[PDB]
Amino acid sequence: MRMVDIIIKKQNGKELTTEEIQFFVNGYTDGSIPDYQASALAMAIFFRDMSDRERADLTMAMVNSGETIDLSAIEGIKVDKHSTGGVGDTTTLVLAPLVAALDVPVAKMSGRGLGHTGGTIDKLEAIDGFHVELTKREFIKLVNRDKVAVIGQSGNLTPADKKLYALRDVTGTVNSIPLIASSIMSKKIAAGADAIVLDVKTGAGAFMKTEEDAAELAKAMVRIGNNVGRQTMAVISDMSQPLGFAIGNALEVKEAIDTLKGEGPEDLHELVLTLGSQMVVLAKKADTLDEARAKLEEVMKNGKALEKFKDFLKNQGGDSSIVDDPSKLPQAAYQIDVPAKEAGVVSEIVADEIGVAAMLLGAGRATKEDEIDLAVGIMLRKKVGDKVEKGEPLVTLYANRENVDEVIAKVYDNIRIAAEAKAPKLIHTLITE
Amino acid sequence: MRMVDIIIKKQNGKELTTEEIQFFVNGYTDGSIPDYQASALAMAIFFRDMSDRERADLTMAMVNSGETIDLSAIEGIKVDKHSTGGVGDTTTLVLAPLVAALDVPVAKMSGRGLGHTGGTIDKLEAIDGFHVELTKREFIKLVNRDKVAVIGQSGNLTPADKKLYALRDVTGTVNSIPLIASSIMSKKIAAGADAIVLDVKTGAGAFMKTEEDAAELAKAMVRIGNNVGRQTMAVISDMSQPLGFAIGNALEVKEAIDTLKGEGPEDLHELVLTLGSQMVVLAKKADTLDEARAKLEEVMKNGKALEKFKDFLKNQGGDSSIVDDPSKLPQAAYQIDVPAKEAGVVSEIVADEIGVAAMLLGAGRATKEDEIDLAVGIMLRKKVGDKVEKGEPLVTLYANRENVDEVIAKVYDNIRIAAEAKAPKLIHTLITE
Ligand code: NA
Repeated sequence: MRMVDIIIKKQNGKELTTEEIQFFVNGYTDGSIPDYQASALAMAIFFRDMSDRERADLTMAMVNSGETIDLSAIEGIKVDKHSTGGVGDTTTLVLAPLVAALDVPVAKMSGRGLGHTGGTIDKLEAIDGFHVELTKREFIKLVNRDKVAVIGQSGNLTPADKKLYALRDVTGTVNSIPLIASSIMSKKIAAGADAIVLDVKTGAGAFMKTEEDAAELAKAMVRIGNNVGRQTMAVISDMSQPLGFAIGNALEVKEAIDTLKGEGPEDLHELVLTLGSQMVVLAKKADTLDEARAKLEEVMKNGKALEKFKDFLKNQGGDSSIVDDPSKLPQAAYQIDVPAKEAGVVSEIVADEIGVAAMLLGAGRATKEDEIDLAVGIMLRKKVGDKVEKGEPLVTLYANRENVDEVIAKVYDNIRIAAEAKAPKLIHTLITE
Repeated sequence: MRMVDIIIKKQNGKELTTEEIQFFVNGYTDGSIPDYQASALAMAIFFRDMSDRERADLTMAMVNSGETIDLSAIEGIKVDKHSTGGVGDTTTLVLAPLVAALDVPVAKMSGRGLGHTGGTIDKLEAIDGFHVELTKREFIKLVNRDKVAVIGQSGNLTPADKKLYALRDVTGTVNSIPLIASSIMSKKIAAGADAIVLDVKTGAGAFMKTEEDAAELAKAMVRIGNNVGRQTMAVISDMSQPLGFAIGNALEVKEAIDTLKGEGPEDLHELVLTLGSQMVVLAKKADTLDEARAKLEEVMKNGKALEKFKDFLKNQGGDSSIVDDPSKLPQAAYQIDVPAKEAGVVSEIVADEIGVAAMLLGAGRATKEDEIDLAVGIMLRKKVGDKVEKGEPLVTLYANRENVDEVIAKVYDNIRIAAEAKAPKLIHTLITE
């Protein structure tokens, strides 16, 4: 009735009103408005775009479509990192302890979910005894005291976004700057964050396939965050190749422990710092990025970041001695190398497919009620740019299974070697203002 | 997925192939493809548009989506006319006998439908005893014998177009040159016509409301016709004001009778000849529009037009004495003049709203559950660009009801008077080749 007019407005490129947008969102949420109108409207948006102002109102409408987490009791400026997927991305594990060591409040809400590897709870619960068996008041007290904690995600956060994305996927309206940017910021504002850091991924193995688009989507999200009082910043990092060497769960925790001691991979280290700096700044604990970086690099060297991880673990029941002795983490039975069939420099490592290969070991959930094996995964022995002689291992598979032929195969199909090869820029672009 | 890829292809301005299009049409018709995909696709069509090849494939996809009538048993080239909706339009009542009298096979398929006045069949009810339904044999016999017959559109001709229209209407994708050009041509090609004449309206009333867009839609529909070998021509006629004086059913039959004697209103007469000329040329009963026109004007003055009308009425049970004696047509109870409040020239007769006013007397159907009163209607006393004194009748309301104050008010509010005015050119342009 009124939807059809809003669609036609949108066709002509007319900037919708706050109430018009809220009518669609709530009408679509409660089942008043059917999906053929929603999809029609989604495509209309795809072509004629939305203003910075329509974005901010759409974003906020989706927040209010379901529950809103109030973290007013938690003290300080709580900054929340969002990443746009990334194979082997260990930043979340490192960042929460690292940033809390500088008295920045980290109120993590995380899950398990489906993917190449497990969620942050899955990965953390490889630390013997660790749990999220705790209330909201327990959660609030721990963040106020030790500046870090993690609970499970709530059920009903932005059910508008859930249904919209699902429609967008099956109508090809996913790739839209206003819809993506709103969809993301909505989940993070509903989750109760004050400020937000974004890790928008780019490269051959990324959702925003080009840096042109990456920087635009990121810029769109900053301006949304600023237009609703949520100071936002953004990194454009590369994901043509997996981040670090560890692709797994126990493997990635081991790698997080290394980076917490200043002993991480070149790439994971750098990204952790860049992202960490943005957070530390967003909670008024430094003036500029370099000072934050210095402070963060100090707490790596201090072992204070590392002790903040142990505190955090023992606060939630995890055996903190496992941080000191990583070999206590669940071990894989078999340890199988994948040797180069060729000499040269490693030119290409198809991130997602290496991710898939690790999933095939048991490391992630292909379906709703699959079970993760925390021990299994892939440790990269070479990165894009390293030399390699025929027979030298590119990769070591970690399995509780003798037969890994399908996995070895997927590794070879997705690691190319050439005469020369230059590793892409990891950190492309930061967006502050 | 398939459909998603088809949608995305179109998003990027790629030409759909023939198989993709059939898959969609067959899929959406049978129920495989859901409504939200269909709506997202049409919205993609709307923006990126299609090519002549795609339009042709879409058209024919829609033709084959249901049953097809095969008039091959009727000898000669069976040309058919389609008008894009016009208030007071009686050209079909005139053309069918007028062109059949020149030995052009009119195998007309018409419907009742909703709107301002009733359809062609509704109008033909006014001659008592006339009926629409007789057999496909009785249809084929009568056209070979007398070159003229009218039956109902029945079953599912273009079931894809039935469903997709409703979708386009309720999703705001009705105004797309590809979609309507196909929608029109499909239903016509499906009805068994060899050649097609299109009366594409323009002006205040009618869906297309500019001479540029009207020609664009026509040139598209002609091209599709020539592409599929169904030789097609078009008339761009004006419809900012109603056609002739008579707006109704019994009233429009009377007006069509006058026109058949060459005693019609100027505009109706001119539109008839232009449309007729085209039909005669497409039927190979003249080499020249000039020649064709002349034959049609001879047959009007002869009586041969009017005798063919009588023949046609007798063939389908109609009391053909009503032609010779108009007062036999169902008369109206009341006959109210609407006096002008102002001296001047009549500048504006808002065609669609006058059609509504006539509807409010009982001459059309707002909803499917209404019944037409055939007696009622509106006789215009002035056309745009006529001098009118204060107190002179602009309009006469033929009613079967005493209180008609809303109808009077609507007439006043949709007929403006000014110092000077000229009506548009009736015949704007023609698409011959
Ligand atoms: Na890693």
